[PDB]
Amino acid sequence: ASSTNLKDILADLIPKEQARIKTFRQQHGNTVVGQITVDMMYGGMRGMKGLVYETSVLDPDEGIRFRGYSIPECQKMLPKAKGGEEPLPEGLFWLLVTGQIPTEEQVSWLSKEWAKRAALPSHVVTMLDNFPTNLHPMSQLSAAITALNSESNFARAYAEGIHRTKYWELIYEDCMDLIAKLPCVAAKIYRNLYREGSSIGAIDSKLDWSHNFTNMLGYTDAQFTELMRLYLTIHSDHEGGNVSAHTSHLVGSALSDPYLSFAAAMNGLAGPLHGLANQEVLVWLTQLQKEVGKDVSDEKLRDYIWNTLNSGRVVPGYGHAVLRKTDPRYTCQREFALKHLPHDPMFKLVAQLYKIVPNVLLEQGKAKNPWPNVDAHSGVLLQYYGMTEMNYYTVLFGVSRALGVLAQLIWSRALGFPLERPKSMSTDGLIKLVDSK
Amino acid sequence: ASSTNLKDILADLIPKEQARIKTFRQQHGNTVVGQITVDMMYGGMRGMKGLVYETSVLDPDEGIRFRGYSIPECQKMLPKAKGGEEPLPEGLFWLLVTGQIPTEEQVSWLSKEWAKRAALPSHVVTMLDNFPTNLHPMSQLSAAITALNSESNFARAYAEGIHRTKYWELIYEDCMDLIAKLPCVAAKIYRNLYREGSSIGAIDSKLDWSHNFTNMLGYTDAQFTELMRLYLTIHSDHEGGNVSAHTSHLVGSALSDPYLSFAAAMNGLAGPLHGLANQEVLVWLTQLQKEVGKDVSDEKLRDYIWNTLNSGRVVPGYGHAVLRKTDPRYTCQREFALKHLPHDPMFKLVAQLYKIVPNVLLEQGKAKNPWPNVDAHSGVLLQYYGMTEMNYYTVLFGVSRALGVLAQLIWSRALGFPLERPKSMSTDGLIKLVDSK
Ligand SMILES: [Cl-]
Ligand SMILES: [Cl-]
Repeated sequence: ASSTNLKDILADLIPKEQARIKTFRQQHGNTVVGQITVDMMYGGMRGMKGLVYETSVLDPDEGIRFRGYSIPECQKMLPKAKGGEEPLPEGLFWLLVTGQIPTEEQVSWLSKEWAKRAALPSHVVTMLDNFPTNLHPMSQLSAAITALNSESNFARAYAEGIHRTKYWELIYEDCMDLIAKLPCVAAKIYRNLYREGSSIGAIDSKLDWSHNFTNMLGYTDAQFTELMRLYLTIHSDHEGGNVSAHTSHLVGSALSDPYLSFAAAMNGLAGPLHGLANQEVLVWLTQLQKEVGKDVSDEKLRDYIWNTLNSGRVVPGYGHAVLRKTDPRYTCQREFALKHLPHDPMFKLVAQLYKIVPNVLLEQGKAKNPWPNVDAHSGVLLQYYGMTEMNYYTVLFGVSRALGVLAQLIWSRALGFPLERPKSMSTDGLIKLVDSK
Repeated sequence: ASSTNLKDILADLIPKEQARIKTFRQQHGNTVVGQITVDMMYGGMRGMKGLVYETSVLDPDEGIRFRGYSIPECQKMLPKAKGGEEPLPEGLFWLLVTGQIPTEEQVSWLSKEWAKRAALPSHVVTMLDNFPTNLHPMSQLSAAITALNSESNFARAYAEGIHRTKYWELIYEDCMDLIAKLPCVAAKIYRNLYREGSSIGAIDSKLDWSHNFTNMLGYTDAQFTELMRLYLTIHSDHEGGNVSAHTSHLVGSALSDPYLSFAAAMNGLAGPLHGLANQEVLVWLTQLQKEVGKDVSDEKLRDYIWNTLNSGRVVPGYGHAVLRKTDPRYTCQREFALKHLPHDPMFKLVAQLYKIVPNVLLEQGKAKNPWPNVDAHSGVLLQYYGMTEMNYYTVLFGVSRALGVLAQLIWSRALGFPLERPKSMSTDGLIKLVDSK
């Protein structure tokens, strides 16, 4: 079929993957991987191996891996814009879908595809323009994505009857269309809330996805576009157990189309326990710089931190239960800042905390692995380029996370994963059960 | 505090329930209730005891129970409208929230409360009126519910900081407000799609929820209002493992407010594997009546069915894996039809299938428990009163299911249930794992 066509490459991979899972399940489907306890059921399935998600896996020693590749390896190998040095999100998506590193010519193809499919129907433009400024940007995003399901071709084809084995084909189309549209929707929200409802302008079919997005947002700094490339790539996926991904997976399994699956996933991302870490850190940093001042000594910063731990408070963005070192997504952003904004005062604070915090967390003993995550670094970077509207920052996370959750959604359907339908129990039934047990 | 105030009654129950779970978990939290196998992970958690959901439990011998009470018992004991004989959904909600059967005076209070809170902001009315007729009614519903989260008082209070132990209080308020609003939203959708965008009119504060809903829909038959009461009560809840309920539970656990949780749940309900059983049956019945005609003999119907099973097809609405008898939600609707529309031709067919199908399924041996479910009866009833717009039927299911999923959501938050966050694995990691295992 095609070297550069993603869909031809996918069609060739899928049957070989079906056959490999079938023979694995034939010898080991009955193999016990864990026990369920009462505490796990009350505890939000904490520590329960419950689903198969193919695109990304956490390595406790190396950080999140994308189809086997660590972040450093991705930065190295994935194609960059011309004149750029940050990896294009297009190439990340290719890798997640195929397991393979795309050539420059495959990535260039994918940029064009996304530009060609980027169109919004008039009812969605009209809806966005009529929303009030007190409707949160993530609610605006989800509702507009729900309203685009009028454009789903899977929804249409399923109603006309199609064979199970062919679902993935139209799923693939709808996912490609949704990704293409996302930056248009997100930029209309940004401009309507924060730039007096000015026009997002036109798509340029020779640019990459991120560049079209930053144009439509109204930004002109070439290095902001480089930041956006990096940012969208590194927030793209993080296993399937997080609420945004699991929500897409669960709604997807009912054969709701990608529009509906993704909007549902954005409603979970909007939750304060999933979507707000970047903002929480930036607010704390802001408070901190006010308290201690602009050229604080290492000693005086260390005191502040100790005073804070010995007050039952925590340092946001620091500490993990599993990963044994600094998140490499934190390190990526560090290096960017060292090249492009090393003299910024809020970055200097973020760098100074990186020097000092980890050791203070050890003196306290408590926190197991006292290293920072991706959210400890992202706000100060956005802020520097003038993207200061913190309520909006979860929208960017969402546009990124689409790449991961939709790449998986194609494979959930290719492999014929069934409806997700665990069994619930009430407190009374558990009590009855452990007494008969 | 109050006899008739639901919130005072709830406040008194919650600490006693907290203490009972804490002491149960203290002696049995480590008690193993199941094993996880490879097949369960590929199989959408099939047969995995994974969450605690308090409001409803399936009895394999008696059907779904609401806080311990079977459906027959509910019909008996729950208050009816004056002059009516079908249970008010208000009393069902009371039972789900409290575990207790409300008095007539408590139900009357709850009717008034819901009328008092029923208001839509102008941006939502404007949004609904501008949607095109090709946007599916469930997409319209979800997007309008997402857009109402501007009215969430939990969202507001959480941002201002509130104590964990007090979440349930504002959750309760938002749930009460959402239930109050649901019929307004749903009736605007109905009228805009199917009655030329005519007005839904005003709420009457002396009527019950269902009566206000059927008024706003444009219906005037007193027996349609009785049907609506029954329908909304019996579709209200069915454990937590179904996609709509589990989706609300999962999004909820991130501390997304009820608006966002419920809209996400409607995106899962809209999936063809969850939300379309009523319609599938009615379409099949329609085809059947055309094939065999209006006064078909028992013999000729039996032949048709056999010809259909011996052709690798199935009879929709019949057969269960667990419940060992006819769904009592099917039986409820049967009796209604016997009193109010026993001479309707499509009901006669539905009754004739009930006489004949179960035995033909046994001759085939195959289907384990050859009895009908709630979805085998609901369409012909809607159809009879002139509610013929099949795309809309999932909206009614949604308005009903709110009662169940929101009653639980209050208790998820009262009891401090954490984030839901199972662990995912890729095919490669499972392979690696069973080889080290
Ligand atoms: Cl995440
Ligand atoms: Cl259900």
